[PDB]
Amino acid sequence: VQIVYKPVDLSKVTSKCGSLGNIHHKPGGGQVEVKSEKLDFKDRVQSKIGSLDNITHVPGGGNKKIETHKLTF
Amino acid sequence: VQIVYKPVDLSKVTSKCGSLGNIHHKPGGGQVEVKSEKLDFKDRVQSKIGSLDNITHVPGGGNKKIETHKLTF
Amino acid sequence: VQIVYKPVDLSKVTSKCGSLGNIHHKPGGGQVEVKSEKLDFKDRVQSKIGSLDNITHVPGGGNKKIETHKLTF
Amino acid sequence: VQIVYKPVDLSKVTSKCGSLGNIHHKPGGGQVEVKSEKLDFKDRVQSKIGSLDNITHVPGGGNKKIETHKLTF
Amino acid sequence: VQIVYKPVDLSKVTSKCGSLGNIHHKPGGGQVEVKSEKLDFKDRVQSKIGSLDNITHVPGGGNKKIETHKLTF
Amino acid sequence: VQIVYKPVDLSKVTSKCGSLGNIHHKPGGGQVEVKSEKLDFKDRVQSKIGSLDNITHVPGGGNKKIETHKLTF
Amino acid sequence: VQIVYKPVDLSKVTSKCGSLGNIHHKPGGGQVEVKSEKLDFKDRVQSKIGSLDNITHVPGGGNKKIETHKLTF
Amino acid sequence: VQIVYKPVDLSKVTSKCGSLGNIHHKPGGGQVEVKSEKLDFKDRVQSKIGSLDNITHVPGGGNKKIETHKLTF
Amino acid sequence: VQIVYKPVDLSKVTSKCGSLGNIHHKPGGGQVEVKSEKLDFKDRVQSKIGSLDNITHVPGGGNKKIETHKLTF
Amino acid sequence: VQIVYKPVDLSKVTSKCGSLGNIHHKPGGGQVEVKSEKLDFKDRVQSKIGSLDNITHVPGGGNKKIETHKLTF
Amino acid sequence: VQIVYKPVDLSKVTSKCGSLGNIHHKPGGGQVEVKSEKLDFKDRVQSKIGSLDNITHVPGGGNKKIETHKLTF
Amino acid sequence: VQIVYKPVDLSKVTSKCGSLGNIHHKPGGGQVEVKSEKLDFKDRVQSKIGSLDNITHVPGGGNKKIETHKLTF
Amino acid sequence: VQIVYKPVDLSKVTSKCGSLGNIHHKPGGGQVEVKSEKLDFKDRVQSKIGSLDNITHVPGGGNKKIETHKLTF
Amino acid sequence: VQIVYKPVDLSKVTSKCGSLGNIHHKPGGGQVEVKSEKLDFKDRVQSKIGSLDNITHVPGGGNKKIETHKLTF
Amino acid sequence: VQIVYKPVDLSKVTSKCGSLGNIHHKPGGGQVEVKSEKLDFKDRVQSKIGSLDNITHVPGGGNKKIETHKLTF
Amino acid sequence: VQIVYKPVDLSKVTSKCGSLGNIHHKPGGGQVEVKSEKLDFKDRVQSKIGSLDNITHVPGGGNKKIETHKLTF
Amino acid sequence: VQIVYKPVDLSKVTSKCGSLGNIHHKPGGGQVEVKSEKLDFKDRVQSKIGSLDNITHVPGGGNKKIETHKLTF
Amino acid sequence: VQIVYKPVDLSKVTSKCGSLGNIHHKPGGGQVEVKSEKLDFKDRVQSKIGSLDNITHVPGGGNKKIETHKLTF
Amino acid sequence: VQIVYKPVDLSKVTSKCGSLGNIHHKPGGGQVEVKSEKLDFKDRVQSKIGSLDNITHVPGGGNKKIETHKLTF
Amino acid sequence: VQIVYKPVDLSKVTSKCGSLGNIHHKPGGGQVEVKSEKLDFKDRVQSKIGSLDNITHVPGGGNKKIETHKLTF
Amino acid sequence: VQIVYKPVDLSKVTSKCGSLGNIHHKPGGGQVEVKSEKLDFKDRVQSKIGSLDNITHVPGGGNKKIETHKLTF
Amino acid sequence: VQIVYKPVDLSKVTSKCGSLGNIHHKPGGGQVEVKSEKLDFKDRVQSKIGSLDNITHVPGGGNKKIETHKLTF
Amino acid sequence: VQIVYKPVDLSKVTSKCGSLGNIHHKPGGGQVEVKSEKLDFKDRVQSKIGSLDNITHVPGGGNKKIETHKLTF
Ligand SMILES: FCCC1CCN(c2ccn3c(n2)nc2ccccc23)CC1
Ligand SMILES: FCCC1CCN(c2ccn3c(n2)nc2ccccc23)CC1
Ligand SMILES: FCCC1CCN(c2ccn3c(n2)nc2ccccc23)CC1
Ligand SMILES: FCCC1CCN(c2ccn3c(n2)nc2ccccc23)CC1
Ligand SMILES: FCCC1CCN(c2ccn3c(n2)nc2ccccc23)CC1
Ligand SMILES: FCCC1CCN(c2ccn3c(n2)nc2ccccc23)CC1
Ligand SMILES: FCCC1CCN(c2ccn3c(n2)nc2ccccc23)CC1
Ligand SMILES: FCCC1CCN(c2ccn3c(n2)nc2ccccc23)CC1
Ligand SMILES: FCCC1CCN(c2ccn3c(n2)nc2ccccc23)CC1
Ligand SMILES: FCCC1CCN(c2ccn3c(n2)nc2ccccc23)CC1
Ligand SMILES: FCCC1CCN(c2ccn3c(n2)nc2ccccc23)CC1
Ligand SMILES: FCCC1CCN(c2ccn3c(n2)nc2ccccc23)CC1
Ligand SMILES: FCCC1CCN(c2ccn3c(n2)nc2ccccc23)CC1
Ligand SMILES: FCCC1CCN(c2ccn3c(n2)nc2ccccc23)CC1
Ligand SMILES: FCCC1CCN(c2ccn3c(n2)nc2ccccc23)CC1
Ligand SMILES: FCCC1CCN(c2ccn3c(n2)nc2ccccc23)CC1
Repeated sequence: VQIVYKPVDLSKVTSKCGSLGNIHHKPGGGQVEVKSEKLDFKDRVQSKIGSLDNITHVPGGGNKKIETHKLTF
Repeated sequence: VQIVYKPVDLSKVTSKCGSLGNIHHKPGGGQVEVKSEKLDFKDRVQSKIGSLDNITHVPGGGNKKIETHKLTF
Repeated sequence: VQIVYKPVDLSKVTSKCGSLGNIHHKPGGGQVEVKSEKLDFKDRVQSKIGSLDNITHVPGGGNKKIETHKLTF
Repeated sequence: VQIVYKPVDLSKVTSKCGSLGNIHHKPGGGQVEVKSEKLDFKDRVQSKIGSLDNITHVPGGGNKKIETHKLTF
Repeated sequence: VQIVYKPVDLSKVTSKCGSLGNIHHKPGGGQVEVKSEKLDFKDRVQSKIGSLDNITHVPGGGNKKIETHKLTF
Repeated sequence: VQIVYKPVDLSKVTSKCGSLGNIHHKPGGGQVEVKSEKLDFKDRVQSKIGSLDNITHVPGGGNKKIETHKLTF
Repeated sequence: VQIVYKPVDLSKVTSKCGSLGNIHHKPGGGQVEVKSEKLDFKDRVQSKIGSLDNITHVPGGGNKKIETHKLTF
Repeated sequence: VQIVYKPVDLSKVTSKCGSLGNIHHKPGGGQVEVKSEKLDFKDRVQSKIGSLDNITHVPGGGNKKIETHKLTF
Repeated sequence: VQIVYKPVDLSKVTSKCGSLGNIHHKPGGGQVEVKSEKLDFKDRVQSKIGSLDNITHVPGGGNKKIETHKLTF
Repeated sequence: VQIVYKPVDLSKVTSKCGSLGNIHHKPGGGQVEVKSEKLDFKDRVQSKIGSLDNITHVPGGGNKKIETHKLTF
Repeated sequence: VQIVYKPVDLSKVTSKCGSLGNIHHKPGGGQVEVKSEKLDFKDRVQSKIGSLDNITHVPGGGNKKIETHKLTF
Repeated sequence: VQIVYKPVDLSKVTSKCGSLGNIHHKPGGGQVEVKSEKLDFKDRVQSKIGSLDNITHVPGGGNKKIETHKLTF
Repeated sequence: VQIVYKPVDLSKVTSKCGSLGNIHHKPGGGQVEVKSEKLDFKDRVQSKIGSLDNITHVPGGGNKKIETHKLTF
Repeated sequence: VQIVYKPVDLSKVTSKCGSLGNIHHKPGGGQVEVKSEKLDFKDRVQSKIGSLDNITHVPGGGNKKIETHKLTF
Repeated sequence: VQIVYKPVDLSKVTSKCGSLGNIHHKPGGGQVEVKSEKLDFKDRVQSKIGSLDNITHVPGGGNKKIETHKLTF
Repeated sequence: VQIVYKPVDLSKVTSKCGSLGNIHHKPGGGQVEVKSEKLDFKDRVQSKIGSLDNITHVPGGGNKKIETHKLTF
Repeated sequence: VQIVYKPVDLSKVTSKCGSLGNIHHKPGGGQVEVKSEKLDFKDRVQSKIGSLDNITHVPGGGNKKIETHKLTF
Repeated sequence: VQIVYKPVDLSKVTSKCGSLGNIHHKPGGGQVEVKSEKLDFKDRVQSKIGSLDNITHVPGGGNKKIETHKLTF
Repeated sequence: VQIVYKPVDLSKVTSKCGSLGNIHHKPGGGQVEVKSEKLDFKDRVQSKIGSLDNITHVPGGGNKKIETHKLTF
Repeated sequence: VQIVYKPVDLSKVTSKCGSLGNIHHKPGGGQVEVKSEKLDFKDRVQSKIGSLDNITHVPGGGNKKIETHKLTF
Repeated sequence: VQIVYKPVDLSKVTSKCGSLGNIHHKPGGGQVEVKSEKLDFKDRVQSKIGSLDNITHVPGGGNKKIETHKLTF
Repeated sequence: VQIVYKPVDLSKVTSKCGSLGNIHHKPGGGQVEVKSEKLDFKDRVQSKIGSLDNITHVPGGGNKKIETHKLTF
Repeated sequence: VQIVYKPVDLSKVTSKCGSLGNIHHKPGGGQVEVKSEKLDFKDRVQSKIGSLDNITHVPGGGNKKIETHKLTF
């Protein structure tokens, strides 16, 4: 039995910008209320219970390249 | 038995912009109310219970290239 | 038995823009109410129970290229 | 037995724009009410129970190219 | 037995625009009410129970090219 | 036995526009009420129970090209 | 046995427009009421129970080209 | 039995920007309230119960390249 | 039995920027309240109960390259 | 039995910036209150109960390269 | 049985910056209150109960390269 | 000259009801448009130009008694 | 000259009700548009230009008694 | 000359109710637009230009008694 | 000349209620827009230009008694 | 000349209630926009330009008695 | 000339209530925008330009008695 | 000439209540924006330009008695 | 000439309450922005330009009695 | 000429309360911004420009009695 | 000429309370920004420019009695 | 000419309280910024420019009695 | 000419309290910044420029009685 695995990749994820500019993020605070009694979490459970979050993500150049090579017998 | 795997990729995910400009995000805070009794989470469960979230994602250049190579016997 | 797998790809996902401009996002906060008793989640379940979320996604250049190569015996 | 797999692709998903312009998103907050008793989720179930969400997606250049190569024996 | 698979593709999904212009989205918040007792979800079920959502998708250049190559024995 | 599969495609899905213009979307919020008791969903069921949604999709250049190549033995 | 499959396609789905213009969408919110008791969904069933939705789809250039190549033995 | 695994990658995730500009993040503090009785967490569970968080992520140049090579016998 | 594992990688995750600029982060302090009785955490559980956190991450040049090589017998 | 493991990597995670600029972080102190009775932590549990934290991370040049080589018999 | 393990790495995590600039961090002191009764910690548990912490991390040049080589029999 | 004015009134405007009951008012929002150029109002003029009004007047007991006594010389 | 004015009134405007009941007012928001150029109001003029108003007046007991006594020489 | 003015009034505007009940007012927000150029108001003019108002007046006991005594020479 | 003015009033504006009950006022926020150029107000003019107001007036016992005694020579 | 002014008043504006009850006021925030150029106000003019106001007036016992005695020569 | 002014008043504005109850006021924050150029106010002018105000007036016992005695020669 | 002024008043503005109860006021912060150029105020002008105010006035016993005695020659 | 002024007043503004109760005021901080150029105030002008104020006025017993006696020659 | 001024007042502004109770005032800090150029104040002008103020006025017994006696020749 | 001025006052502004109770004032610090150029104040002008003030006024017994006696010739 | 001025006052501003109780004032420090250029103050002008002040005024017994006697010729 | 001035006052401003109790004042330090260039103060001007002050005024018995007697010729 013979196996060959030679994937070739040559990619350019380019990102050119002159100038983003004046970005404003002025949220008004709200109100959040959560009421529970019992929590039982197991086996890779990620939770977010009760949140008032503000994020201003302004990256000059945003590029994500994902490659998942796999091989099984 | 013989196997060959030589996928060739040559791609340019280009992104050109002169200038984004004046971006404004001025939300007014609302109200959220959640009421529960029991929670039972298992086996890769991700939850978001109660949220008032504001996000201003302004990346100059947004490009995501996903490649999933697989091979099984 | 002989197998050959040589897919060739050469693609340019171009994106040219002069200037986005003045983008405004001024939402008025509403009201959300959720009432439950019992939750039982399992086996790759993602939930969003109760949310008042505002997002302003303004990426200069948006391009996503997905390739899923597979091969099984 | 002999197998050959040489798909050739050469595509340009072009996107040219001079300037988007003045985009405004001014929603008025409404009201949402959800009432349940029991939830039982399993086996790749994604839910959204109770939401008042506003999104302003303004990407300069929007282009998604999907290719799903498969081969089975 | 002999098999050959050489599909050739050469396509240009062009998109040219001078300027989008002044786009306005000013919805008035309504009211939504959902009342249930029991939920039982399984095996690739995605639900949206109770929503008041506003989206302003204004991408300069919108082009999606889908190719699904398959081959089975 | 011999098999040949060489489909050739060369297509240009062009889209030219000078300027979209002033687009306005000013809906008045209505009222929605849904009342149920039991839900039992299985095997690739996607539902939308209770919604008051407004969308303003204004892409400069809208072009989708779908190709589904298949081959079975 | 011999098989040949060489379909040739060369098509231009052109779309030229000078300027769309002033498009207005001003709906008045109505009222919707749905009343049920039991729901049992299975095997690729997609439902929309209770909706008051407004959409303003104004793409400069709308062109969709679908090709379904098939071959079976 | 023979196995070969020589994947070649040569990719440039470029990110060019002239100047980001004046970015402002002025959120108004809201209110969050969470009430529970018992918590039972196990086996890779990460939770966030009660949060009012503001983040201003402005990286000049944002590029993440992920490669997951795997091989099993 | 013979095994070879020679993956070659040559990638440049470049990030060029002229000058970020004047970045301001002026949040207004809110209020957070969490009330529980018993906590039982085990087996790789990370929690964040009660937080009012502000972060201004402004790295000139942000680039993360992840490679996970694996091999099992 | 023979095994070879010679992965070659040659990557440059470059980060060039002219000058970050005037970065300001002026948060207003909020209020946090957490109330519990009993805590029982075990087996790699990291918690953060009650926090009002401000961080201004401004590194000139941010680049993290992670490589996880593994091999098992 | 023979085993070879010769991974070669040659990477330059460069970070160039002209001058960071005037960075200001002027937080306003808030208030934090935590109330508990009993704590029981064991087996690699790190906790942070009650904190009002301010950090200004401004390193000229931030670059972390992690390599985890492993080999087991 | 002699004048006498002694009007005697003794009236009971009774209103008895056991229970009104379940009264529902669920109008569907219409559309109104008024276009004018000049308005000139004087000397006890009350106007209502442009209205979409809903009123649910349910008074338990409705009784109005009007008496206009007058006398002139 | 002699004048006498002795009007006697003895009236009971009674209103008895056991219980009003469940009154519901669920209007759907419409749309109103008014366009004018010049307004000139004088001398006891009350106007209402542009209104979308909902009122639910449910007074237990509604009784108004008006008496206008006058006398002139 | 002689004048006498002795009006006698003895009235009971009674209002009895057992219990109003469950009153609900759930309007859906509409849209109002008013456009003018010049306004000139004088001499006891009260105006309401542009309004979306909701009122729920539920007074237990509503009774207004008006008496206007006048006398002139 | 002789004048006498002895109006006698003896009135009981009674208001009895057992219990109002559960009153709910859940309006959905609409949208209001007013556009003018010049305003000239004089001589007892009260205006309300642009309003989205919600009022829930629930007074236990509502009774207003107005008496306007006048006398002139 | 002789003048007499002896108006006698003896009135009881009673208001009895057992218990108001559970009153809820949950409005959803809308949006208001007013645009003017010049304002000229004089001589007892009270204005309200631009308002989104919510009031919950629940006085146990509401009774206003107005008496305007006047006399002129 | 002789003048007499002896108005007698004996009034009881009573207000009895057992218990108001659970009153809730949970408004959702909206958005207000006012734009003007010049303001010229004189001679007893009170204005309110731009307001988002919430008031919960719950006085146990509300009674206002106004008497305006006047006399002129 | 003779003048007499002996107005007699004997009034009891009573207010009895057993217990107000649980009153809650949880508004969600909105957003207000006012833009002007010149202000010219004179001669008893009180203004409120730009306000987001919340008031919870809960006085046990609210009673205001106003008497304005006047006399002129 | 003779003048007499002997107004007699005997009034009891009573206020009785058993116990107010649990009053809560939990507003969510909004956002206010005011922009002007010139201010010119004179002659008894009181202004409030820019305010985000919260007040919880809970006086046990609220009673204000105003008497304005006047006399002129 | 003779003048007499003997106004008699005998009033009891009583205020009785058993116990106020648990009063809570937990506002969330918002954001205020005021921008002006020139201020010119004269002749009894009191201003408040820029304020984020919280007051909890809880006086046991609130009673203000104002009397303004005047007399002029 | 003769003048007499003998106003008699005998008033008891009583205030009785059993016990105020547990009063809490926990505001969250906001943010205030004021920007001006020139200030010119004269002739009894009191100003407050820029303030974030919290006051908890809890006086057991609050009673203010104001009397302004005046007399002029 | 004769003048008499004998105003008699006999008033008891009583204030009785059993015990105030547990009063807490826990504000969270905010942020204040004021920017000016020139200040010119004259003729009884009191100003407060820039303040973050907390006051807890809890006087057992608060009573202020003001009397302003005046007399002029 | 004769003048008499014999105002008699006999007032008791009483203040009785059993015990104030546990009063706590725990403010969190904020931040204040004031920036000016020139100050010119004259003629009874008192200013407070830049202050972060905390005061806990708890006087057992607070009573201020002000009397301003005046007389002029
Ligand atoms: F289960 C706990 C972890 C989950 C929930 C929290 N995360 C996110 C991530 C992104 N978004 C988001 N939430 N809400 C969003 C609203 C609009 C746009 C993007 C949004 C991470 C995943
Ligand atoms: F089942 C939970 C996940 C589902 C439901 C939520 N998602 C979406 C995505 C898109 N849209 C949407 N909802 N509503 C829409 C209305 C108009 C236009 C687009 C819309 C993701 C899929
Ligand atoms: F089952 C849960 C996931 C489903 C339902 C939600 N999604 C969508 C997507 C698009 N639209 C939509 N809903 N409603 C629409 C109305 C008009 C136009 C487009 C619309 C995603 C699929
Ligand atoms: F369990 C006790 C040890 C834990 C908790 C404390 N640590 C940290 C570390 C980083 N961050 C953080 N906390 N909070 C953050 C908020 C924003 C951004 C970064 C933040 C170390 C890990
Ligand atoms: F000119 C400005 C003042 C006018 C117009 C507004 N008012 C009203 C009052 C009552 N109704 C009404 N409008 N429309 C109605 C429709 C049905 C039933 C009753 C209605 C007060 C008087
Ligand atoms: F000119 C400015 C003042 C006018 C107009 C506004 N007012 C009102 C009052 C009552 N109603 C009303 N408008 N519209 C209504 C619709 C149905 C029922 C009652 C209604 C007060 C008078
Ligand atoms: F000109 C500025 C002052 C005017 C207009 C505003 N006021 C009101 C008062 C009452 N209502 C009202 N408006 N609209 C209403 C709709 C339905 C029912 C009652 C209504 C006070 C008078
Ligand atoms: F001109 C500036 C002063 C005017 C306008 C503002 N005021 C009010 C008062 C009462 N209402 C009202 N507006 N709108 C209303 C809608 C429904 C019911 C009652 C209403 C006070 C008078
Ligand atoms: F001109 C500046 C002063 C005016 C306007 C502000 N005031 C008010 C007072 C009462 N209300 C009101 N506005 N709007 C209202 C809506 C519904 C019910 C009552 C309302 C005081 C008078
Ligand atoms: F011109 C500057 C002074 C004016 C305006 C501010 N004041 C008020 C007073 C009361 N209310 C109000 N505004 N808005 C309100 C809304 C609903 C109910 C009551 C309301 C005092 C008078
Ligand atoms: F011109 C500067 C002085 C004016 C404006 C500020 N004042 C007030 C007073 C009371 N209220 C108010 N504003 N807004 C309110 C909203 C609802 C209820 C009551 C309200 C005092 C008078
Ligand atoms: F011009 C500078 C002096 C003026 C403005 C500041 N003052 C006040 C006083 C009372 N209130 C208020 N403002 N805003 C309020 C909102 C709701 C209720 C009461 C309110 C004192 C008078
Ligand atoms: F011009 C500088 C002096 C003025 C302004 C400052 N003062 C006040 C006084 C009282 N309040 C207030 N401001 N704001 C308030 C908000 C709600 C309730 C009461 C309020 C004193 C007078
Ligand atoms: F011009 C400089 C002197 C002025 C301003 C400062 N003073 C005050 C006094 C009282 N308050 C206040 N400010 N702000 C307040 C907010 C709520 C309640 C009461 C308040 C004294 C007068
Ligand atoms: F101009 C310089 C002298 C002025 C300003 C400083 N003083 C004060 C006095 C009282 N208060 C105050 N400031 N701010 C306050 C906030 C809330 C309550 C009371 C307050 C004395 C007068
Ligand atoms: F101009 C320099 C002298 C002035 C300013 C300083 N003084 C004060 C006095 C009292 N207070 C105050 N400042 N700030 C306060 C805040 C809250 C309550 C009371 C306060 C004395 C007068």
